Amino acid sequence: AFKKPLSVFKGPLLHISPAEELYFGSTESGEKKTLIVLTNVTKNIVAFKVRTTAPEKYRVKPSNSSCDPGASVDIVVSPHGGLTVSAQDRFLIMAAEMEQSSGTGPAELTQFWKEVPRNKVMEHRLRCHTV
Repeated sequence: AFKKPLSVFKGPLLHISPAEELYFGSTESGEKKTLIVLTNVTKNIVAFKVRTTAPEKYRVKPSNSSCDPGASVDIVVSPHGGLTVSAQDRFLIMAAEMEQSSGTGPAELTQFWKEVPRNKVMEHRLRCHTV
């Protein structure tokens, strides 16, 4: 509920917190987690996907979804039990703006990503800080 304050990267479609570096903290059960917050600063829905250099290592929720105009979405990232964060581990936020009144169900998002020209796709990288 209460979270550490985060820096901000201002992209054209999204503001992203933190701006560049992900720090992990412990939960009540001792598990390590970090938070990414995306804020859609456009007038239309923005579709987004989260990718990583270590796809077997992290739970990422949500990772393929959409953000409403003016709204924020929390993305929770945590290494699987027994795995430890490396400074080599990076995340990629990919995002693109949809049309007015676009649907955002899974099939609709899949079709959108097939159509969107690469030049319209915003990308921003984040890097893990060791624990």
